[PDB]
Amino acid sequence: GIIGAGVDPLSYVPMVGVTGKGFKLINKALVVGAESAALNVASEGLRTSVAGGDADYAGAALGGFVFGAGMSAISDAVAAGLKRSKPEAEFDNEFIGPMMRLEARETARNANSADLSRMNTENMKFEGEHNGVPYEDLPTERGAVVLHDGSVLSASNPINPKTLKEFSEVDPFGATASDIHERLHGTDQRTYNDLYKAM
Amino acid sequence: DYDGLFQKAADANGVSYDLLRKVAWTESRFVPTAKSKTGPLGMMQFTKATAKALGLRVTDGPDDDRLNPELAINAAAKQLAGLVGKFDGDELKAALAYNQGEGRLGNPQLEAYSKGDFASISEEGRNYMRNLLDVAKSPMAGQLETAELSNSVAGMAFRAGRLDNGFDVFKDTITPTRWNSHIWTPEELEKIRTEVKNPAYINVVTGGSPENLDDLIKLANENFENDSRAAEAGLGAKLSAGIIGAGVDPLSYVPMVGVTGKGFKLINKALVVGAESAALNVASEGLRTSVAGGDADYAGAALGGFVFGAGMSAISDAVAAGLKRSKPEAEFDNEFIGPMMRLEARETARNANSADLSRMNTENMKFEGEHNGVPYEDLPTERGAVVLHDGSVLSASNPINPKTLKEFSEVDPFGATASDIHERLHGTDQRTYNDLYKAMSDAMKDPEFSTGGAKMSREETRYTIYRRAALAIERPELQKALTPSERIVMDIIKRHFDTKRELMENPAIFGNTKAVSIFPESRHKGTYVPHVYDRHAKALMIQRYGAEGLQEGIARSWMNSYVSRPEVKARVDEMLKELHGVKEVTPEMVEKYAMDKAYGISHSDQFTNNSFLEARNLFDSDLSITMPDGQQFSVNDLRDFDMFRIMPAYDRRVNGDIAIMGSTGKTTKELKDEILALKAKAEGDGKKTGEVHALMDTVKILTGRARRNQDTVWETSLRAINDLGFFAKNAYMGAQNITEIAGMIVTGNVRALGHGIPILRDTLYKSKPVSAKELKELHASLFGKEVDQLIRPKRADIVQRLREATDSPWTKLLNGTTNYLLDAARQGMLGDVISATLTGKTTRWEKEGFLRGASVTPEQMAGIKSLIKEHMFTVKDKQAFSMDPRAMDLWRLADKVADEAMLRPHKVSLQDSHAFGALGKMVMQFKSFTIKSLNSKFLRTFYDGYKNNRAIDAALSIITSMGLAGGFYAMAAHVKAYALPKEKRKEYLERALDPTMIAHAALSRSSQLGAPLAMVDLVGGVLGFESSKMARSTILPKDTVKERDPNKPYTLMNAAGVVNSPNKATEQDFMTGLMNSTKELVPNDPLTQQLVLKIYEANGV
Amino acid sequence: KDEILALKAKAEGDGKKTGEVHALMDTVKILTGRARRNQDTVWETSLRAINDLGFFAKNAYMGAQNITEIAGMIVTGNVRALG
Repeated sequence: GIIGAGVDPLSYVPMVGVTGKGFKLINKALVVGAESAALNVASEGLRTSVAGGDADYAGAALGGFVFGAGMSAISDAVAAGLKRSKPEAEFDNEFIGPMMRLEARETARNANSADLSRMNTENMKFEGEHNGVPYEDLPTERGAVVLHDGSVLSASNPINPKTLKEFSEVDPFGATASDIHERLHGTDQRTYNDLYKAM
Repeated sequence: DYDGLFQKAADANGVSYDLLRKVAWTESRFVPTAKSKTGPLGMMQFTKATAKALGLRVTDGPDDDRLNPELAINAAAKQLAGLVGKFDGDELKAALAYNQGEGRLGNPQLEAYSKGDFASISEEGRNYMRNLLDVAKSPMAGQLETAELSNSVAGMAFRAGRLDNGFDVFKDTITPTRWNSHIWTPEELEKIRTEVKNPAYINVVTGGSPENLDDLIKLANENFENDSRAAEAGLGAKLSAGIIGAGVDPLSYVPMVGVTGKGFKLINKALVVGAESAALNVASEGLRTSVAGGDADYAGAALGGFVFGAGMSAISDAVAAGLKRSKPEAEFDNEFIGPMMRLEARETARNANSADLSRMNTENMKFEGEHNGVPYEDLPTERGAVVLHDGSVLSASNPINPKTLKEFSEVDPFGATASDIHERLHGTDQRTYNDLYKAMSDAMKDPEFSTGGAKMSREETRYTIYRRAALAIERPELQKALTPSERIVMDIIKRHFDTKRELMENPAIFGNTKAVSIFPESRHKGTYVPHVYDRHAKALMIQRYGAEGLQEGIARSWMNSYVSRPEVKARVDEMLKELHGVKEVTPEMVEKYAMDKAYGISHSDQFTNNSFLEARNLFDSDLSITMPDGQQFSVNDLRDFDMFRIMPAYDRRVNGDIAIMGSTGKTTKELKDEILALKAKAEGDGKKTGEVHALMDTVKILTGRARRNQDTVWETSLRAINDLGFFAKNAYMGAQNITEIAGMIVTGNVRALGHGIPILRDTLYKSKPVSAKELKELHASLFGKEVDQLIRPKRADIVQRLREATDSPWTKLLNGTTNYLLDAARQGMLGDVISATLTGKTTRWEKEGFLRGASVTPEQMAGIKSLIKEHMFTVKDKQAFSMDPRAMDLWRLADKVADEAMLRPHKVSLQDSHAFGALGKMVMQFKSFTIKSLNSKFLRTFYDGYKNNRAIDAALSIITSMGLAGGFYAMAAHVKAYALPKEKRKEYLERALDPTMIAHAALSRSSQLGAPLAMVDLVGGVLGFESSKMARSTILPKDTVKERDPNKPYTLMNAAGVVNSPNKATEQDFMTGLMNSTKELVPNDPLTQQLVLKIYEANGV
Repeated sequence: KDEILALKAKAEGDGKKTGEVHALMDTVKILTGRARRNQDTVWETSLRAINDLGFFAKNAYMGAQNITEIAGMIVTGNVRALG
């Protein structure tokens, strides 16, 4: 319960010691059907090939969750800081949406089911469509897109294809040669990743 | 159409299987295409849900009009699995949400349901929801609702139970837990290998206990500490003294998880008579063995033999009283008290160094005997048995007692010489096979393969160890990254092949000094691992771009290495200059050479007298070239591995060629010509020319054609133990106890699986006379097992990959029994497909919605290929029958049907018990017995407590192995009987269907997969060469055939050590051979024994 | 070079299917690695990457959404504050 609990944390200890470590957010509640096992031999957990892949992620999350809940609390605080002038304008404001739909996704990742962060469903999947994926705009918080699942992508994200279009929009026998290029660009990316880890 | 698709779509991403069938029936009434009043045109009837649903899951969709036969079923199955997930384990609400829409009008109803079945729900809603009052299992399902008109108790029960009609043996019995069913992440293996002392305890989960592996390590270490502190003392002490005599049952005992061995030596106090502490010689001692673990493998076996034997005794006393309620007495002997007591006394004599009180005595006489040397005598007592000259008595239904061995071989379905070379080689190669088997049994048990949830298992878990041990040998960089407890198998393989190489380059390390380098290409310096290309991998490559495709692929794949290395570029040109051409070698020369030497693998199936060393084409086959369709194509994919049909099928050819070389010279040309030119010269009328045919036989045996003989392991072990009793009086008792436990386990399995399983109880194991029309079914059942062994792809990573390339009844858990049942039901389905199509017709299969991997045209073909080759039906068995590009479609049809219908419903039922086939019902009832046992009180309470899906695997694997063993022998027995004179001479039929022979037939038969190495390769002493002495002696005066005869017959390892080794055996050699070859039928982990026990006793006797 | 050009300077100015030869000259440039300073963005690749990842791997699907969502939230917080 990082949000649902949920704290601020705006007045918290400097939090020096923590790194990771034992942070898996199985929010009690927000878990619905808890199929313990697996859907395939894929799934599993973060399907990664570096050691530390389950701790880099964890670190990011503690740092993402704390920061997101804090942005939510501080936007609630500045809301009241503006209520003293006028009682209400619209004030939405804020990231409660993205942070809650991220906490639910994390719980579904750690608890192996119950994707309760899925908007649903209809329609239709027009207009799209930057690359293959068709999206749909939800009349709600600015942006955003909804997928075919549809796992919703908050606006101001690097993925949501509406924003990607908007940015690419107005702003400042033996064979072959191409097979060689793809083999090489697929192995050299891997060795770049292995070099980045060691660096 | 049809439920085969549902079986495969509902085992993915969900789900209660019967839900999909019910939804399909209700929404479509089984019509492939569709149209509706409200708009939806499909089986699951979705038009609004076309784009979103197809996109949202594993497979995406294209248009409206193209609602696919599979892509739609899987998409709807995923939607329903989400609806089951998105709410709760309450499938009825999921069904209501699908039918009435999620979120439209419907959404109030879905919420309304959450308050009781109600009336907020409507005409189609509540009625359709009620239609699915079968499986399962919502509270509202009991809450929806709400003789015939009688009170009287009966009445109340009748009107309340309300039959459910659904059961998944996988949600109510074995539930896949988190830790089990987790393939291990490639990094987590590194943590398990370093921070776990023994990986066997990663399975046991009493908790708990996530997350995560950083907790499972802390648990599987603390449990291993808690084990070796106390489990050992308690179990050993309690059973060590007085296991029978004490004596317990143990029928009501703790699941017995912790115990392994350890401190179990059964010195029964009492039954020890004269206790001479020391020794009779420098032999005796204790088990005279040459493997470490030899004193613990035995111990394990014994705890597992003693517990199981005492348990069979107690359960036969219990079923005795269970039959006393009908009649007070018939004879009821019944039971194994005899064998188990005479085994306990032998164990006590072994551990206490004297007092063989398990010795019958004595007289007489030692007639009749006598299968091999040993004379026995029949005791009028319990059925059988023999008594020896000691006489240590051998219980009937043992693999040793020579009366039974005869009964089974009876009616049922200066420098010298060449022969000395053969015996030296067969005596050292058996030793290196044993040393390889030890390391393989030690490696196939590392965490990757076993601790975690099952992955490749188990015929593949040895194939993917031999693949690594071969690919590390041939290219040595890949080596460097191999697990240590596994590098010791690569070391032994490399040393064995290197010794054969070092001995073939100069096979003059023997009597003669001629005979030069049998080997194909000396100077090509590497451990040559035999390149033996496969039949089925070549079939898959000749199915697409058939002839010139592969003929160019295996050429350019070698041409890659020819330019990718600076030293093979030299060692190819050094060969090419010598054959044809002056120093400068044109790149056309190497191209023609590679093309013509790949053609040998392209067209003629030479690789699956002359030999197969010859395929040692000088190029290195590691790099893959790209085919015009995209798939990268190497040659190691054409190659083979698994050291099972490779190592012992290469060693015999090499040992034949080496021995014929050490005689005088080359095998083909020289030997053949000379032996024939004595035939065609002297002569048809010659009375002593059959004696020349005698020497031609020496040649065949030595060379290794061997006339498919090596009749049995056990007829060798009989004389082995008879002679072992002379010198080593302690290993004598050890080898009797191990074989006695071996025989007792199988004779228990025959009784239990005969009472419990229906097809076996009233017909197959039934005495006589004949099943009237089941002859037409027994013929097809046996022809199925013939055709499978004739066609199946003789590999391991080509069968499961081909099976899953299309994507107990579930191979994710208890994979051991599922493998046997798959490779069993497939022969039944295949023989049914052949017999039906044959002459006469029954096309259940031709019209199938299980039409995957078989289109209309391939299915129709599988029909004409079957019709052209057999008639009402052991017919062909032809070389062209196997080298048929369309024949692999038959194998694939059969296996896919056997894994779609016969072996992947989560419940046994009445599907085919008034239908095909003879073996189909046998395997269906075996799966039924598996589920029935897996629901017992003992076994269910053991799983819930400890999980450990590997222990019940190793329990239900032996049961099904010995069961199919008995079945395939009983089925052939009736056919042979019906071929015995039809004048009823079924007394003969009786002489061969009885638990004293079935227990033996279920030993020297019935693979028994997957085992590192083989049963035969580990024991065998090929003896004579009697007719060889006949020829030598009788042609002494005669001409020159003599001049040939003194050549062949008499009257770790470096190449120098093979010659020095003795040419017969060592007592430790046969001891380790017997102690190893029995681990595949008498296990080590002593808890799977007592699991098998409670499985048997729950079933009956 | 020679060969691609000698198709250009031989066939030819008026040739309607010679822009298709200019098409292959582009293949050459891309393969060789001049690449026309393109690789527009990391993210337009990761979009389809995650879209297809959602099909097979339903756990890494959620992982890759969470990491990118935190990435976007941090920067959209930085814009507001530093504005």
